[PDB]
Amino acid sequence: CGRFLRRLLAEESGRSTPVGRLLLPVLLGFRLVLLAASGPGVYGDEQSEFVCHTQQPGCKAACFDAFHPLSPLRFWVFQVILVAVPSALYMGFTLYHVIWHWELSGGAGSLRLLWAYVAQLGARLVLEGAALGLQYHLYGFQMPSSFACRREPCLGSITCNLSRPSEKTIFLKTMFGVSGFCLLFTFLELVLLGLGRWWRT
Amino acid sequence: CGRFLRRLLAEESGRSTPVGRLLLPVLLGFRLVLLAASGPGVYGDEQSEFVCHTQQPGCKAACFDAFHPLSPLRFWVFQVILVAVPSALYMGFTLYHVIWHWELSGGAGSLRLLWAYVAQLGARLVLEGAALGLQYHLYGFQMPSSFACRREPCLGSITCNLSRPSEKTIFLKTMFGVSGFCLLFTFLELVLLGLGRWWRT
Amino acid sequence: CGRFLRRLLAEESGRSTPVGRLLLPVLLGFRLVLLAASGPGVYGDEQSEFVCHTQQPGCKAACFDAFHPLSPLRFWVFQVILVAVPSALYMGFTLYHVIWHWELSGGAGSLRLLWAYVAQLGARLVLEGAALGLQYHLYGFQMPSSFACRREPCLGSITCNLSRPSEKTIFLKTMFGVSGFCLLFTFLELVLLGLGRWWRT
Amino acid sequence: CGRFLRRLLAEESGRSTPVGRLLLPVLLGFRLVLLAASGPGVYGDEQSEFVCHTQQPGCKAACFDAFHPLSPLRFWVFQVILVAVPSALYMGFTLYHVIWHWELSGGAGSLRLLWAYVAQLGARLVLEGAALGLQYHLYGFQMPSSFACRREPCLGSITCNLSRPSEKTIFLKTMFGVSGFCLLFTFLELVLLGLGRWWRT
Amino acid sequence: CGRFLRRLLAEESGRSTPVGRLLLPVLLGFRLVLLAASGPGVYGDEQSEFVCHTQQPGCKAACFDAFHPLSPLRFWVFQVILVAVPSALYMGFTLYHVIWHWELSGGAGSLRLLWAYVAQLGARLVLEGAALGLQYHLYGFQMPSSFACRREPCLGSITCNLSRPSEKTIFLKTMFGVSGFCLLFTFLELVLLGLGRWWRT
Amino acid sequence: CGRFLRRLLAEESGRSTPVGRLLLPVLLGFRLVLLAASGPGVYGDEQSEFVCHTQQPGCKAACFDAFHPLSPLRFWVFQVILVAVPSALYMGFTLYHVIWHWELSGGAGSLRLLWAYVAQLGARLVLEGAALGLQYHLYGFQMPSSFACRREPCLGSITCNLSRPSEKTIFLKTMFGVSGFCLLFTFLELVLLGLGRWWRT
Ligand SMILES: CCCCCCCCCCC(CCCCCCCCCC)(CO[C@H]1O[C@@H](CO)[C@H](O[C@@H]2O[C@@H](CO)[C@H](O)[C@@H](O)[C@@H]2O)[C@@H](O)[C@@H]1O)CO[C@H]1O[C@@H](CO)[C@H](O[C@@H]2O[C@@H](CO)[C@H](O)[C@@H](O)[C@@H]2O)[C@@H](O)[C@H]1O
Ligand SMILES: CCCCCCCCCCC(CCCCCCCCCC)(CO[C@H]1O[C@@H](CO)[C@H](O[C@@H]2O[C@@H](CO)[C@H](O)[C@@H](O)[C@@H]2O)[C@@H](O)[C@@H]1O)CO[C@H]1O[C@@H](CO)[C@H](O[C@@H]2O[C@@H](CO)[C@H](O)[C@@H](O)[C@@H]2O)[C@@H](O)[C@H]1O
Ligand SMILES: CCCCCCCCCCC(CCCCCCCCCC)(CO[C@H]1O[C@@H](CO)[C@H](O[C@@H]2O[C@@H](CO)[C@H](O)[C@@H](O)[C@@H]2O)[C@@H](O)[C@@H]1O)CO[C@H]1O[C@@H](CO)[C@H](O[C@@H]2O[C@@H](CO)[C@H](O)[C@@H](O)[C@@H]2O)[C@@H](O)[C@H]1O
Ligand SMILES: CCCCCCCCCCC(CCCCCCCCCC)(CO[C@H]1O[C@@H](CO)[C@H](O[C@@H]2O[C@@H](CO)[C@H](O)[C@@H](O)[C@@H]2O)[C@@H](O)[C@@H]1O)CO[C@H]1O[C@@H](CO)[C@H](O[C@@H]2O[C@@H](CO)[C@H](O)[C@@H](O)[C@@H]2O)[C@@H](O)[C@H]1O
Ligand SMILES: CCCCCCCCCCC(CCCCCCCCCC)(CO[C@H]1O[C@@H](CO)[C@H](O[C@@H]2O[C@@H](CO)[C@H](O)[C@@H](O)[C@@H]2O)[C@@H](O)[C@@H]1O)CO[C@H]1O[C@@H](CO)[C@H](O[C@@H]2O[C@@H](CO)[C@H](O)[C@@H](O)[C@@H]2O)[C@@H](O)[C@H]1O
Ligand SMILES: CCCCCCCCCCC(CCCCCCCCCC)(CO[C@H]1O[C@@H](CO)[C@H](O[C@@H]2O[C@@H](CO)[C@H](O)[C@@H](O)[C@@H]2O)[C@@H](O)[C@@H]1O)CO[C@H]1O[C@@H](CO)[C@H](O[C@@H]2O[C@@H](CO)[C@H](O)[C@@H](O)[C@@H]2O)[C@@H](O)[C@H]1O
Repeated sequence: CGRFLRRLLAEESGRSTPVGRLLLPVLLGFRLVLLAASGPGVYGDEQSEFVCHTQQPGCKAACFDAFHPLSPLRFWVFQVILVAVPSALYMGFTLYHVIWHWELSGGAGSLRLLWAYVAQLGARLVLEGAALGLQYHLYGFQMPSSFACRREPCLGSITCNLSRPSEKTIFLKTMFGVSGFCLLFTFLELVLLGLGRWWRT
Repeated sequence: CGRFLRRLLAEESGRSTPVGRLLLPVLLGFRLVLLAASGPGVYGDEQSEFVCHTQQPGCKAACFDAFHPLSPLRFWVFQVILVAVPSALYMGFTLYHVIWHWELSGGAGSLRLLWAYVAQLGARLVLEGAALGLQYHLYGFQMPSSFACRREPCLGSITCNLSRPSEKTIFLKTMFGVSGFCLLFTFLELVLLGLGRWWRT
Repeated sequence: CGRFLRRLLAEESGRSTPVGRLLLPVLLGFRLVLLAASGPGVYGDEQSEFVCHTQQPGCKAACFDAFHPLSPLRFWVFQVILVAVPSALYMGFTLYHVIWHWELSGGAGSLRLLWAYVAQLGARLVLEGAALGLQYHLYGFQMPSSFACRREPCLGSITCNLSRPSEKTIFLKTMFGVSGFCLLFTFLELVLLGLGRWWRT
Repeated sequence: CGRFLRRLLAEESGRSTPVGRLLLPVLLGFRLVLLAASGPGVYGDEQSEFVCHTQQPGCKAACFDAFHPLSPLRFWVFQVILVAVPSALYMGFTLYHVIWHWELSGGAGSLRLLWAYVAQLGARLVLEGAALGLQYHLYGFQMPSSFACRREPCLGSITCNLSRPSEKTIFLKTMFGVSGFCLLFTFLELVLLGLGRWWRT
Repeated sequence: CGRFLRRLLAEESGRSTPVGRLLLPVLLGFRLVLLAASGPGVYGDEQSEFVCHTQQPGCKAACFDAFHPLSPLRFWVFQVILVAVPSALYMGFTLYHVIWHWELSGGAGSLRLLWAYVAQLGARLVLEGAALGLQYHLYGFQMPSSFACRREPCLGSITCNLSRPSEKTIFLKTMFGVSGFCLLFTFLELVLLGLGRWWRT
Repeated sequence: CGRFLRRLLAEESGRSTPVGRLLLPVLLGFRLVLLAASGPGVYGDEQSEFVCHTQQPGCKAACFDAFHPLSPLRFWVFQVILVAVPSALYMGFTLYHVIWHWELSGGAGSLRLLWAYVAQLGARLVLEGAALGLQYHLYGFQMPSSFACRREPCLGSITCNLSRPSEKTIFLKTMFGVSGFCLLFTFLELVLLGLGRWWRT
């Protein structure tokens, strides 16, 4: 499997720039290691870190579900696997293309791989942009220290306190930045292919 | 093992379309990673998240068993391994077929693999459809916030409250959708082989 | 290791039918994945799910040991490793047979492997049948919701309640069925070899 | 690494019988899988399963240390790694012997490996026999349900109760039996080499 | 993949000294194993090891967030992955360079790899120096045993006590030293390449 | 990678005796497996196994930090990775030496590897001896059952009790012995190379 892999890497990346050949794979692996290693330590115990000052039955569960209908740990897991779906389809389409041309040749084919590369960058551009909008819409840029809750079966208005709001705010902003750079260099690799000339006409 | 694997991939998928060659393997791996990474965080602590307002001995255990006789985590594990049984039989039948034709040839054989491919898609079509029916029948499309229980040895009617009903509802619908697309593209790969012509006559 | 493995697979299974070549390995792997993935979630916390209504010292430990002298998780682990012992001896006997005939040949030998295949199916037939009898004898087909205990140092008769009896009953029956099919297809692979002709005379 | 491994297996086991070539490696792997999979579930929580009926400070810790100065989980881990030390020295001595005879030959050497095989079986025979004696001496064949303790700083004599004495007794006897068969087949493989003729004269 | 890897190692390190070829990879792996094996045992339970003498609601969470807005475990994880980003870009740039010169040759190229090696050492020099400054700025060289907190909603001034301040002080200084040696030998490998001659003119 | 590894093993160990070729690698792996498998079970819960008879705030944390400023689990992890640093530098220096002599030769070089082997044994001799001195200095040969503590903010003198002092004493002595044999056979492998002749003159 020495000559095989030396012919797949030169075919999968014979029409890309260094931005899409080196810098994007390293940026996407950075986001994956950071989430797996450090994520559960910050956001793993949100439920026990949510203290409400009351004794009615069912008032804490009603207020925590209004504050966080979805945890950030679940959102970020769905984001990394969605963005990997276009990349996995292009790697498989390239694998089977190399096999059906070793037998005979151990134009119409070389132009077939270029249209597939432009298609997965356009999809990743749409999925990354939509994820950032939901992230700002659901959570924002800061996690508060208190929360007021007027919800049934709570009688009146109660006060609820959170733990570690400074460490959660720092991890939230760090993710927004890594995803922003992934979006920027994906849009840049299209321009260098000639999106500008296609844009005008 | 370079020339061997280059002859098994071209034989196992020399009579399939891109729907069954690229899109289905990526859809089935998506469902497996999502379950392993995110599943236990949502549904792992159902039993401690089920609070009933009483003190009789044995009334909580009676009401939780009426509400959830089977957890969704157990249902989804059985679903992914069943659907993988037809795929594992077809990969082994193809392996031994390549070995018994290398010795001599390093019709009746090529037509033997086509009838085996149609057979595992028909089985997966029946198993996916039956699983969705049980899923809607057992759980539905929403997890409630309260539950009324009139069961022995509880005296009267008691009220029991749940935690995180919004995050559980979102994960339930997300699975129903991924399985629906797996069912759709399995039915589609039969049509493109000629199920329509076989259907009429 | 390409030509080597292509000569071991054709020798280990040159005298077996598809029942013993494809269907049995897939059935035994199914039982192993199901136990590892789902087993601990059902039967992992039996001891804390066993509530007795008393305060004497040592009455709970006396009644739980009378009810479950052995957990199902321990029984099923011993069952899968025992059944794998005859399979591991036959794979090693075949490995060393291929090596001592590559040097010279790169009758008395081909007939040596056939008597070893019949011997491990007979052993697995005896071990699977004995395990099912103990399983029905120890546990049965249903896990109850209550249990009466008259044992020292308990004064009188006490009542003890269990949790999740419906999910434990479903997992118990599912295992009995998978093992039953493993027993059936092991007995069937002997008939197709000629057990009937050997039986009569 | 195809021809290399086909020459090491034929050299490491060209002067052994099937008892030492197939049956002993399978017996030693059986004991290792059983310990790792099932061991912690039985003996992992001994300390919390040891209830003494008192309130003095330090009386429970004094009585548990008199009852179990060493857990069975620690004893069995030391036993499996000690017995593996002679096996690892013989595999390395054989590896370097094959390399220093490929260059030239790609009597005094063949007789060098026979004296090393007899030496590791004699060591394993002494280590297995000593371990069984300590096992019977420390623990016995049964784990009791009660324990009387007259030790300082306990005032008088107190009673302490154990949990799950029936499951611990079954696992203890199962290990004694597997180790007994390992001892038997190690002594048998020496006889078949000619220990009887060496014994007399 | 024998001749391939024998040509990549000689190309990636044909213009480096033993300081950058042996000593730096071993120093960076030392810091990674130490963090993974020993880190969580020291700093994993800071929150439960922070006891404040009060009963007001929300005073403990306010004082722990002022004392530790970021844990050392999170800081050190970000430090090791950042420093690995320049190393991963240089390994990929070297891989694709070897492939595009095997076809033709199975000056302008040899000089292309030298400017890339100087660039990743300069980046690692800036990232290591900035991390040490933040480490001294956030934590210092010692973890105290007490902490005074005048913060809302605490009434007055309260006293809070810490656990294991001696083991945390020892692990903190040990990390500062390993990172200091990584900084020293990175600056030294530039001098031996000729930074002094470039510095003056 | 068959001929490559057959030339590295014969070069890395063409000037060593069986003591440094077989017996030392097996002794160092023994110490690593024993620590990983059995270590956390003995010394993992020291903090909860340290009971002091008082109610003042902060007196338990002050006395446990005086008794154990560093756990044995942390000491032994640092000891095994330090001793592995000289071994990792010598394996890398040998790898690059084999590559720069395959091209030409597929005296000054053979004598270069001998001075590197003597250098890593001298370093390991100094690191093993210093570790044993700290081990006896910090912990000793026995773990007590009680401990008297006169430290602020404790009023007077209090008594604190430990759990499992017999199992901790046995594991401590077992490690001291394995490290002693590693020190002995490292000093012995220098003598057999000719340290005696170098010592006198
Ligand atoms: C590109 C631009 C985007 C444009 C907007 C797009 C809008 C998208 C909708 C956003 C969405 C999450 C869904 C997306 C997650 C997908 C991720 C999938 C990953 C899976 C791996 C968040 O909910 C919205 O609702 C707002 C409140 O109304 C929230 O505002 C905050 O509110 C303040 C409270 O005071 C806060 O104090 C403040 O912080 C904000 O003001 C926001 O979170 C958001 O706007 C919708 O959630 C909805 O889900 C359902 C259950 O499915 C919820 O439960 C249902 O109703 C419950 C009774 O209510 C029952 O109990 C439950 O039984 C029932 O089921 C709903 O209730 C609702 O929550
Ligand atoms: C190369 C030379 C460096 C030159 C200096 C550079 C300055 C860098 C800033 C350092 C920085 C950490 C950020 C860096 C971490 C990046 C790592 C990323 C890794 C991610 C994987 C530490 O905070 C600074 O602030 C000082 C206090 O003011 C602290 O001093 C100590 O204080 C004494 C208390 O009495 C101690 O007793 C004593 O020990 C020290 O005196 C120091 O920690 C430091 O100086 C800034 O933190 C800031 O973050 C934000 C939330 O983002 C915090 O929360 C916000 O405000 C809260 C109300 O306040 C709200 O509640 C919260 O809702 C809101 O959000 C802020 O509050 C603030 O903390
Ligand atoms: C393709 C179309 C499908 C067509 C329908 C097919 C029908 C399939 C039957 C569905 C099935 C699960 C079995 C399938 C799981 C297989 C998965 C295997 C994976 C393994 C890896 C769910 O049970 C049915 O029963 C209904 C209630 O009667 C439930 O309705 C809900 O009820 C409302 C309550 O008020 C809820 O409020 C509301 O939410 C619903 O109204 C539904 O869950 C369902 O209809 C049958 O369960 C049965 O199992 C047995 C124990 O085996 C149970 O325990 C036995 O009886 C106990 C005393 O009772 C004893 O204590 C126990 O000792 C004894 O043993 C039974 O009791 C029964 O539960
Ligand atoms: C092919 C056809 C099979 C033909 C039958 C073959 C008979 C096989 C014997 C079955 C066997 C398990 C052993 C097999 C497990 C091997 C698996 C190895 C895997 C290891 C990886 C189950 O015990 C039998 O005994 C019966 C009770 O007498 C049980 O009936 C139930 O009882 C009702 C109670 O009221 C239930 O309510 C109801 O549910 C049933 O009526 C059944 O479980 C069974 O019949 C024997 O167990 C025995 O083990 C010993 C300790 O070794 C036990 O402890 C000893 O005595 C204690 C004082 O007693 C002391 O405290 C203890 O200190 C001492 O040591 C014994 O006590 C005894 O239990
Ligand atoms: C080759 C021959 C060796 C020759 C001797 C060499 C001497 C080496 C010094 C040994 C050393 C460990 C350091 C080595 C570990 C490196 C391992 C690195 C691995 C990392 C992966 C043990 O401390 C010494 O001190 C003695 C006490 O003074 C101890 O004796 C025992 O005491 C009896 C009590 O009554 C016992 O009852 C009895 O059992 C013994 O009598 C012994 O442990 C030892 O002698 C020094 O520890 C020092 O560390 C610092 C924090 O860094 C400690 O904290 C500082 O002060 C605190 C207020 O005090 C503050 O609270 C804290 O905030 C502050 O920071 C110090 O306090 C001090 O402890
Ligand atoms: C081939 C034939 C064998 C021939 C016999 C050879 C004899 C071998 C000695 C056996 C040995 C274990 C050591 C072997 C483990 C090596 C495994 C290594 C694996 C490591 C990976 C078990 O101890 C012996 O002592 C007996 C009691 O005296 C025990 O009997 C039982 O007692 C009844 C009580 O009433 C029971 O009710 C009943 O069940 C039995 O009657 C038996 O366990 C045994 O005979 C010796 O243990 C000794 O260790 C030391 C600490 O090192 C212990 O602690 C020391 O003293 C404490 C004050 O005492 C202090 O508190 C402590 O601070 C101090 O340190 C000692 O106390 C002592 O225990």
